[PDB]
Amino acid sequence: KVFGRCELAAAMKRHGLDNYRGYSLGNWVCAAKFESNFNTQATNRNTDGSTDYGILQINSRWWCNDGRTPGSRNLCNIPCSALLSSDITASVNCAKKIVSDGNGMNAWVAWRNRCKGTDVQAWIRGCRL
Ligand SMILES: [Cl-]
Ligand SMILES: [Cl-]
Ligand SMILES: [Cl-]
Ligand SMILES: [Cl-]
Ligand SMILES: [Cl-]
Ligand SMILES: [Cl-]
Ligand SMILES: [Cl-]
Ligand code: NA
Repeated sequence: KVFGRCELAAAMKRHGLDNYRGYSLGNWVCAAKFESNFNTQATNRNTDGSTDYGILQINSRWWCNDGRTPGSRNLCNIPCSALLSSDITASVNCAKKIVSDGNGMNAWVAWRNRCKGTDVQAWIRGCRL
């Protein structure tokens, strides 16, 4: 599914991401725009053989099982395919674990390079939330 901006903001708010670990909703929407262009079916392969999955491009090196990332972990206890669902619940639940892991939203390279320190409230402007 390709989400609309306000549609995704509403779905992330319903799932408890607004101010989760102090990150306002616009941060999460900004991260999803630049990671996946709001497409739940986004995948990208990494040089190390790991793959990033879904709207927040969660990596199989640590967070999910895809059966093709040798020596990796599965810290969210999910098949990576779960992160491509039209239902964002698995993505949001795993993202909460990642953002609690010590580096906050710096875990997401697109967030650090494209959202951090910008007017992220712009991403939820105009939305009925
Ligand atoms: Cl947009
Ligand atoms: Cl915000
Ligand atoms: Cl594996
Ligand atoms: Cl594991
Ligand atoms: Cl699995
Ligand atoms: Cl959803
Ligand atoms: Cl933090
Ligand atoms: Na894995």
